[PDB]
Amino acid sequence: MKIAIAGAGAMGSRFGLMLHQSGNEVLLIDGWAEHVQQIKEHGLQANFVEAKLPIVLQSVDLIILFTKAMQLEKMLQDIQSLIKKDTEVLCLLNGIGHEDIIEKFVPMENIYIGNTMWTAGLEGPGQVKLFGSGSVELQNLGDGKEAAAKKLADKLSESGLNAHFSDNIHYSIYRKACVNGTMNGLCTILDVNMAELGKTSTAHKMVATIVNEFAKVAAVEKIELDVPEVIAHCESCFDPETIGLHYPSMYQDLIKNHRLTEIDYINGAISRKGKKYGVATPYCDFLTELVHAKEDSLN
Amino acid sequence: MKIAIAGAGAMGSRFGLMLHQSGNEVLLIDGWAEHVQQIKEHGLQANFEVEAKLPIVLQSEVDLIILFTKAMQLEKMLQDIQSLIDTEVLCLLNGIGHEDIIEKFVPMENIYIGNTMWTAGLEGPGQVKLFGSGSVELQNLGDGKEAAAKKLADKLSESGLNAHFSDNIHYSIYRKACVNGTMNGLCTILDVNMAELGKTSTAHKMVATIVNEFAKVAAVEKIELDVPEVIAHCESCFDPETIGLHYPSMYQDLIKNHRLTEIDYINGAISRKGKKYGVATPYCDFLTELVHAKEDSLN
Ligand SMILES: NC(=O)c1ccc[n+]([C@@H]2O[C@H](COP(=O)([O-])OP(=O)(O)OC[C@H]3O[C@@H](n4cnc5c(N)ncnc54)[C@H](O)[C@@H]3O)[C@@H](O)[C@H]2O)c1
Ligand SMILES: NC(=O)c1ccc[n+]([C@@H]2O[C@H](COP(=O)([O-])OP(=O)(O)OC[C@H]3O[C@@H](n4cnc5c(N)ncnc54)[C@H](O)[C@@H]3O)[C@@H](O)[C@H]2O)c1
Repeated sequence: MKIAIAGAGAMGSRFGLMLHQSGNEVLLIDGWAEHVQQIKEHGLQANFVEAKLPIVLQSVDLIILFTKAMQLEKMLQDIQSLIKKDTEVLCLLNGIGHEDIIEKFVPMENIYIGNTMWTAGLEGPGQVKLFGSGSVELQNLGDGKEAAAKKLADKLSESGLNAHFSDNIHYSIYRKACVNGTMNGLCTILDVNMAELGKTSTAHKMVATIVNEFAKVAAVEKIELDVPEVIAHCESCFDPETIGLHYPSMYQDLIKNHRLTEIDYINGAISRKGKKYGVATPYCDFLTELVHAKEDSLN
Repeated sequence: MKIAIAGAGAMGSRFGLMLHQSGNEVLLIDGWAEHVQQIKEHGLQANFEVEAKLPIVLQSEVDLIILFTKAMQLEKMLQDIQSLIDTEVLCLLNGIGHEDIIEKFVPMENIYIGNTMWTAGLEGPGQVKLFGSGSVELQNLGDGKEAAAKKLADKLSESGLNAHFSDNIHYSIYRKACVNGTMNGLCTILDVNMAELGKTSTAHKMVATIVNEFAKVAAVEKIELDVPEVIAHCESCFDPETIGLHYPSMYQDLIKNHRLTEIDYINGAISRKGKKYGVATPYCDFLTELVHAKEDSLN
């Protein structure tokens, strides 16, 4: 496979690299000049390791979207050239509702949305830390493309990304967004990692409240979350054995690297929909308002 | 007057000292052994720079008792001084609903609740910083005790505490608790002072939301806040000219001194009442949960 990764940040770089290591032709596409230049010159360095991946500024058979949700539109705009008739598009971004923009730019038949449990940290231009284990879930939005989705899952799993087809996917995106709509904001705002958060006495109440707001909105979309499971899934992160000692990626984005979060595409999406469906979502509203206020307090 | 001050912390000490200075017989009562011992030995030192040896007793052992504990010590303090209760009780604590506990221990005829705008910092055992100007508002609970309330206001004003009778009082307590239910939690959780907070883009929305939750509950108590004014009164604190550059007292309690907050007697009280009266108060619920989680994250 010839593969573009549009957004070879932290997570884009994880994937880019594992696909080039198993012997795909990987082309990274990024918007960050220094990262690019650095990688043209010295390759991509990682603590999983070096690899000279081809890389191009933004201004193949498979394109894999891995921008932040907020760059995503401009990135599409800047790569519409590579969106040909054959050409498959995969979103594994962490929020909710990316399909809507992706649709503007790529035929429905060719779009595949999903989730990943893989992690990754971008230490600096050209440099990444590649944490632990992981998995992928993905499904096709296009009519009767369930078979090519299973091949895409299969091609990816062959590079060790351990990916699976899903017949729900919107269940799975909501279920994961709940994890992103709790651990993230909470850790960010409270200045704690996940383990410390679950040690506090109100974490459970806060998590449950939030999960319910997510589930009432999803229900409107005919998507019925097993709320006790989803809650136990969010609470799973409290475990110091597993990921407990890590800070979630939103904390990293803002508190560690002084960059904006994806909060509008997670808890904020839930609010946008609460408005539209007439469902109260105050905890998402406030959590969103809190994170933006926190952004403003630092930049 | 013979006067006990039950809770001769920062604020209790301010009052204790100004009432002794104008010539009242003041007995401090406190629960903090070192503070006591220190004041038995060296008196009370204050940077108003002045000293006074005030009689002071641990709370295992007058005409007017003045409650000035933190709202969380309050019950145990009552319990420990029921002996001293014709016996006259004043609350000037910062939360809401202290009448209910005070009632258990003292006849209704004798209870007077209120507010103060005086400030005071306790630097260490036996030591206080006493900052700038202030005032008091108070009223009687107790049928037809309007006249003794005006004397109490008068006796206090004669020591320079500049106190006034009020015929609303429950308006005035709620109106102030709004300011305490916003600047406090928000500063504490965001790690910003007030000026920085009002600079952020979501401070106004967060404040307005909260004030409204305060005003819907108050309404059920037949108390009708002028919400725009109360909001402008909370937002007044954003001004760097006035108090903008200060951190509020809850921030000081927890972030600076690693001591618990009064959040359950402010935003928490609003939530306890929301439950009762069937009024949604999620922003107070969540702000309360956030501050407790924060407490737990530090101990
Ligand atoms: N990193 C994680 O562990 C994690 C986990 C699951 C899902 N995801 C999802 O992956 C998507 C991307 O995550 P990510 O870790 O790559 O974010 P990331 O910022 O590392 O990179 C996203 C993109 O950001 C650009 N970027 C990063 N720093 C930049 C800078 N300083 N200037 C200009 N552009 C810059 C990158 O170059 C890349 O374009 C997000 O939706 C995220 O939620 C991330
Ligand atoms: N301090 C202010 O400027 C201020 C202003 C307006 C209203 N108030 C209200 O008045 C009430 C009294 O407030 P405050 O300023 O005195 O509380 P404070 O904590 O300074 O003192 C109150 C009690 O806490 C105890 N305490 C303080 N430090 C301690 C320590 N290190 N170890 C053990 N015990 C300790 C004190 O001895 C005293 O018993 C509060 O509800 C507050 O909201 C305070």
